Amino acid sequence: ATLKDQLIYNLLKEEQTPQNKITVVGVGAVGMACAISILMKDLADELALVDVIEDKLKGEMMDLQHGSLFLRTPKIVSGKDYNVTANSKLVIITAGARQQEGESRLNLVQRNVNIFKFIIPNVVKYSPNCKLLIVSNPVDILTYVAWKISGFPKNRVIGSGCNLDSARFRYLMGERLGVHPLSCHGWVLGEHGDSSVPVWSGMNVAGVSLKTLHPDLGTDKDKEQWKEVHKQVVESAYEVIKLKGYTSWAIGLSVADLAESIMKNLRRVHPVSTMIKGLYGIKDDVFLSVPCILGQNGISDLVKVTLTSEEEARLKKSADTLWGIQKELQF
Amino acid sequence: ATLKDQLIYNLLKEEQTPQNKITVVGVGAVGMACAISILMKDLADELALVDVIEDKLKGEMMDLQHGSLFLRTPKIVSGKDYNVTANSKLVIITAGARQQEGESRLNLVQRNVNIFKFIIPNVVKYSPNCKLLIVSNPVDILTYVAWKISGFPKNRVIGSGCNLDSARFRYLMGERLGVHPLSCHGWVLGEHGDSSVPVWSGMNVAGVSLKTLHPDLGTDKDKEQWKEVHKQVVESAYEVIKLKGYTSWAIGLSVADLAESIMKNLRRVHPVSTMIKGLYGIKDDVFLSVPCILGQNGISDLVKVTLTSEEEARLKKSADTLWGIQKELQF
Amino acid sequence: ATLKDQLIYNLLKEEQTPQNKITVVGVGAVGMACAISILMKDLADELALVDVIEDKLKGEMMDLQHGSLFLRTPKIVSGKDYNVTANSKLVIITAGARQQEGESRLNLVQRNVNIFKFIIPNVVKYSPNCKLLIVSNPVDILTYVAWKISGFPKNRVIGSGCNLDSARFRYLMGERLGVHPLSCHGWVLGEHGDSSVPVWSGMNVAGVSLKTLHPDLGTDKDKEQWKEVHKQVVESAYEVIKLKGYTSWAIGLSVADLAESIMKNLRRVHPVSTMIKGLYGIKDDVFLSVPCILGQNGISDLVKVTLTSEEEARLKKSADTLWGIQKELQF
Amino acid sequence: ATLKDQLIYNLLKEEQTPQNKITVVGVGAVGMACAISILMKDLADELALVDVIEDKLKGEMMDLQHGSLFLRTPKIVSGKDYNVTANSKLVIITAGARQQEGESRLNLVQRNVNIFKFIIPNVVKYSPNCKLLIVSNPVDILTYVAWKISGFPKNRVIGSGCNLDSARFRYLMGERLGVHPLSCHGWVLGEHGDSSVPVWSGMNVAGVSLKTLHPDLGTDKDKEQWKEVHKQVVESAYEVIKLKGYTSWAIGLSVADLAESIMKNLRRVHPVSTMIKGLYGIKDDVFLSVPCILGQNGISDLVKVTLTSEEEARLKKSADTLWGIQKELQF
Ligand SMILES: NC(=O)C1=CN([C@@H]2O[C@H](COP(=O)(O)OP(=O)(O)OC[C@H]3O[C@@H](n4cnc5c(N)ncnc54)[C@H](O)[C@@H]3O)[C@@H](O)[C@H]2O)C=CC1
Ligand SMILES: NC(=O)C1=CN([C@@H]2O[C@H](COP(=O)(O)OP(=O)(O)OC[C@H]3O[C@@H](n4cnc5c(N)ncnc54)[C@H](O)[C@@H]3O)[C@@H](O)[C@H]2O)C=CC1
Ligand SMILES: NC(=O)C1=CN([C@@H]2O[C@H](COP(=O)(O)OP(=O)(O)OC[C@H]3O[C@@H](n4cnc5c(N)ncnc54)[C@H](O)[C@@H]3O)[C@@H](O)[C@H]2O)C=CC1
Ligand SMILES: NC(=O)C1=CN([C@@H]2O[C@H](COP(=O)(O)OP(=O)(O)OC[C@H]3O[C@@H](n4cnc5c(N)ncnc54)[C@H](O)[C@@H]3O)[C@@H](O)[C@H]2O)C=CC1
Ligand SMILES: O=C1C[C@H](c2ccccc2)CC(=O)[C@@H]1Sc1ccccc1[N+](=O)[O-]
Ligand SMILES: O=C1C[C@H](c2ccccc2)CC(=O)[C@@H]1Sc1ccccc1[N+](=O)[O-]
Ligand SMILES: O=C1C[C@H](c2ccccc2)CC(=O)[C@H]1Sc1ccccc1[N+](=O)[O-]
Repeated sequence: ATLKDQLIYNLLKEEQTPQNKITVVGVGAVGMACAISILMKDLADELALVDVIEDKLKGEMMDLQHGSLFLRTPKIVSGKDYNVTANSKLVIITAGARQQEGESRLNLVQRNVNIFKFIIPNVVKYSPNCKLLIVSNPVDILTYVAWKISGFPKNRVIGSGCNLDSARFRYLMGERLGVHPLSCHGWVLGEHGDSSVPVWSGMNVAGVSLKTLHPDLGTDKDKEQWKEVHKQVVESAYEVIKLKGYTSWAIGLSVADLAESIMKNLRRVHPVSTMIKGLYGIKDDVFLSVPCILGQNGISDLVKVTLTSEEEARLKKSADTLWGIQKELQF
Repeated sequence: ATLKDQLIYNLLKEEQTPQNKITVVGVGAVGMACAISILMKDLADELALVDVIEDKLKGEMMDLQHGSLFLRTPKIVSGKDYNVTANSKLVIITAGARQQEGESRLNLVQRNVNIFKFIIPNVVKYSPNCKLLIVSNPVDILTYVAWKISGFPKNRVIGSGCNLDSARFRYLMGERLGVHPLSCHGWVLGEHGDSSVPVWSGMNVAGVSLKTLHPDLGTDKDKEQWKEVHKQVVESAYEVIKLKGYTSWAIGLSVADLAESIMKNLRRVHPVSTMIKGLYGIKDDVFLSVPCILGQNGISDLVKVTLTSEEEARLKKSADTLWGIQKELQF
Repeated sequence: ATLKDQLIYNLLKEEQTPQNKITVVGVGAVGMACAISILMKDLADELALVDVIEDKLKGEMMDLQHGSLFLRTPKIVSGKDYNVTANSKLVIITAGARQQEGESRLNLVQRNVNIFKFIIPNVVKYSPNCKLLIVSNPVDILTYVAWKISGFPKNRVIGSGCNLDSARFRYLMGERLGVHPLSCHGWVLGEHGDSSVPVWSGMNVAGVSLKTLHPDLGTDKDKEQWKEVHKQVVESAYEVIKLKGYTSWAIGLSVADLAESIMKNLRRVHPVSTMIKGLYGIKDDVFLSVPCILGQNGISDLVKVTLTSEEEARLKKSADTLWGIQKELQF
Repeated sequence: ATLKDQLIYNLLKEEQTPQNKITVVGVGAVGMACAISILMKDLADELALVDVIEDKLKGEMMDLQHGSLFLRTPKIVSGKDYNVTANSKLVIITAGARQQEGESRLNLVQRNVNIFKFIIPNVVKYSPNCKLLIVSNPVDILTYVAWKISGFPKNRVIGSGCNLDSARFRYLMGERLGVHPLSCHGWVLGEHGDSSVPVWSGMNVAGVSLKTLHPDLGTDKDKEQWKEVHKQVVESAYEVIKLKGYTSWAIGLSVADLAESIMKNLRRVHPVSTMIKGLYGIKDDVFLSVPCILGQNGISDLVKVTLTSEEEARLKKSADTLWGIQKELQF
């Protein structure tokens, strides 16, 4: 007798299990930039949002839902409880705590571990077979933490790692050459952020190695100072923090790009953080960025990049420092 | 020579104008949501941002730029100076002061009018032939204002109006019926916000009028209280503001939708605010939302919705109220 | 070591059951138009092609594969053997002969029924839980045939039906009003092709019913002869056959649109052909087009369009003719 | 007052010109593949079709028009007369004779040059400012011809060239390495034909040079015979032609990729047919493919690829062969 029943005849009310569901944990600026970019790329048939701040969480959910007319993602849900995350193919973690003035790395990392001790087991409960994509900083250590806590095989725990660093690098490279960043190739690997390593040998347009054309490239004897492109990648990040307080759009776009490869099983190669034990003479359980093949199983393969001695030593130093912190952590 | 000259043999120097340039004025949450949505829909070959807060502006510009690898908009610029906006096809105004503790509505309006007194002349100067899309509140008044100051013909001055209202209506309608909002048709017209008017006669799925099936629809005696759907539209806005402090994603997406029709000359029909003088017995210079055809020269046509007497009287009261404020405004 | 093994370290080998797979059966002009449209809308992670002409099938597969760089569908396969179709979510049948000179109605149908007796079991064997979307003509009858042979519930057997008829109608309607077809709403229902029914009561822009503004809409004495729009839909089809020999692009696009709603569980409403027994005084097992909600489980719901006496009689007359052929078929 | 006048109020008439008009000359298999690819990528606000066969032309136009509901290109036009092509930003030429099974593209010169003597002046007459994108075979030679006839500066005369050959190369390379072609980098330059040159020295994944890992790469001594990958690229057209009579989908996608860079001023790098005078000691006005930066002024820059001695010798052989043909041509 109702209006819905006058208007619509139902053939059946079966099942309803999402096929391409994504969860974002943490609805700060980063989380929401991930959400919007993922929504506008039509990657998911369901999106779930989780946070501990319940008002903010509900408000962000509602705001996205109100744009449903202009999207092709028919179900957006949110909640403090992880039942809303059930059956996710991909779970993206941006949650964590902010470092404070004077706080040690060890103490900041330990705080995030304690946070992950609540997040990860509940993610796993409701999506045992998902891929985990860790964005929270320090991303290389927290990828390790998520791997450790989740018990997932290595291929399904991915750190955003040097994906943002490389995108920034390619942007700057584009600007200098007057070429779209898509056609400017170059890889920043190792530890995300301050200690990242630009691999000068790979820097190229149309297969033409910039290093080969200009052997001083990357060295201090370069009159054109191409090393500065990498230094401006790092300066860029501090500047964006200083100017707007946080970074959101670029990270969100980059994470959506990782999600596309994973959700559509593309097997594209991205610079992301993976268990690096057994490479570059690293013998500890540490995660660092190398180019990885990303698809439906997460990281199925990785590329073995030939590094100069200086590049190797820089990754190996990063690995030593990360393990130094990691081995003092309490799970 | 330089590495660049070793790599690249140039045929042509003399650069052209961007051909599909958009400017967003005001990089608050609304402006930046508009921006990301426009970038991800590939509507512009250049995007300009303007604000008066210089640090924020630069920071937002850089953050977007850093995502360039994942976009197809080759030039993103910003500045306080409107020379960065030159030759825009479309300028979206989201700049606004927010109402302060104890401030009256009239005084709030007047402060936004003062902001437009500076913005509009600057926009006109550098893009004399653009379309103006006004989002800033109160949107119906501020669209009138923008029209009056710019001296543009009414086809090139468009207020976001009831676009968001209608999008929200259709999301709720879709949730009630279990149908994607794209296939749920309903129009909210008139004054944006609290005083907006749901046109129950046009509410339909698949051309099957809900009012024809359920004559009580939209009345107090409606046994199923479908009038609450519009109540919830208005409640939603207050709740989102209560929960997260502002709205961004939905308005950003709805503005990109308008921008698409305009930039791609689609001639789709949208509920936006336009000069209504001479319709529904309204005789004052006021802007209210009706379904308009949007394209290359802005609003080329409007659809003449058959309204009930009650419906007309509601638009007329909105018009009287808006005109009443407008004649006390200092230009 | 192979170059591959020197370049790439493998973490695990594969290989998940297909997750978002579509099959197209019949790689003639319609089949291949569907394929390219599906490929360009990023709806599948694997596309399989089947035909009985083996070289042609291989050539079409390779031509698509050669475009792989510009696509986001990582696996394209084909073969005469239906093992290439395993674990498809959606199987689109565009296989068949065409209406011959001299040959009646019942004989052409029977030649396609014979084709279907081989195709359908093979499809069902390798994708027992797929949705079937039938395009082959006469489409309403062959959808029935697919349903009977497959043994699938009715929600999982969909005929393209009046999806194309309705697109053409809205294209013509938009040409008349100077408005994009997306904003020009109108439903062509019933039997696909010559005997389809334009539902004048639903024809509207922005929920303004044209029948209400112009009560002569669709009648003989209409001074503007709007019945010609529908007559032109039918004439258009005959004209394209006369001019070009076949139709491909419009049907290709229409099908991709249906696939989009199904693959993404959108629950949009489309005019497609479904088992209509129990409606409009119809008491035989026939498929006719009504507006259906399309999603991951095919047709979950249909909209109950109010039809005038004449409209209703035209549907019943189609149903009789359709059943009169169907009772005579040999399975 | 007609129904239209009752429904729609006009603010202003006067027709505007399109902003992003594209023309396709020849509505054969290639032309129409180009069309559908361009339409589905939203590159144009007007598409114009031209051919000498008037019935096929109109039929193909109509078929495209009938899919308008599913597109975002509001106007599609066709005609024998080049007045339909006026104001084109980009004009794509796909008209003329194609290869029979086993036939060389170089056997098409007399036929297709004589066709170009009528087509090109007509195109230039109505769109004197357009970019020309030549697809008709033999493409490198006809790009030279189009340049000589048109009197355009060479930046605005672009041959589709080896974009497709490189796309096929990267697909094949992708299959061998288990990586998406987008992440497999490798260039095939020179003639779009038998004399094309694979640039082994530039092939890489994630900037890791395959030649450094595998010094015999591409040589006769190669144990994995990677030269066979190039051989397959050379033979591709013949193989597909033998199987399905012609090739269409891959070139359609290739052409749309090129059109995107041009129309959206991306400045991406693509191997396209252009004048290579001044590189590798070539003095002749020969057109063949090298990587070019493509944008709104067409080819703005050439990338100077560093070729090995053997690579460069092969490219010069290609240039000699093509120039022997080009230089005998009479205008
Ligand atoms: N990998 C990379 O390249 C980049 C990483 N980041 C990192 O991303 C993280 C997030 O960035 P922002 O959004 O700007 O910080 P934020 O502090 O604004 O957002 C964090 C959110 O996580 C939530 N949260 C905290 N504990 C939670 C819990 N136990 N369960 C669920 N949610 C919880 C907070 O309530 C908050 O909403 C930071 O760690 C940041 O450093 C940022 C940029 C780039
Ligand atoms: N039409 C609609 O449906 C909706 C309209 N709105 C309106 O959008 C406007 C903006 O929203 P928010 O981003 O949340 O406000 P906001 O206060 O966070 O941001 C406004 C920005 O405008 C800038 N601005 C102020 N004066 C300026 C000037 N003279 N030149 C350039 N920039 C200037 C501010 O500096 C600030 O960055 C408000 O008026 C709001 O009411 C919001 C939601 C929906
Ligand atoms: N529902 C609609 O609105 C429309 C339906 N159609 C129909 O689509 C069908 C096909 O159209 P065209 O591509 O133009 O026909 P076509 O004759 O060019 O191609 C048909 C293909 O089916 C193949 N085929 C035949 N037997 C087969 C089998 N046992 N297994 C697999 N494949 C087999 C043929 O080899 C051929 O490649 C026709 O029935 C046509 O009437 C066409 C336009 C619109
Ligand atoms: N550059 C590349 O990678 C590729 C180039 N091709 C070439 O594309 C060309 C066309 O191939 P198809 O479309 O398969 O051939 P098609 O035979 O299917 O169609 C060619 C069209 O050209 C038209 N035409 C002939 N003379 C004309 C004139 N004077 N003005 C306007 N139109 C005219 C014909 O009427 C016909 O419709 C051939 O030269 C072919 O070799 C084909 C594949 C790839
Ligand atoms: O932008 C960011 C904001 C924030 C930050 C931390 C430390 C210093 C500065 C900024 C968190 C991040 O990890 C990035 S990303 C980053 C951070 C430092 C250096 C380089 C990068 N990067 O991605 O290129
Ligand atoms: O959501 C909004 C945030 C903000 C607001 C103002 C007043 C009250 C509540 C909220 C500004 C706006 O104009 C909208 S949009 C809006 C606002 C009020 C009522 C209805 C709508 N709407 O679009 O449906
Ligand atoms: O375009 C078509 C080509 C072909 C055809 C059959 C019968 C007569 C004419 C043409 C097959 C089809 O099913 C249509 S679709 C069609 C066919 C006839 C009338 C109306 C339509 N239609 O979809 O609007």
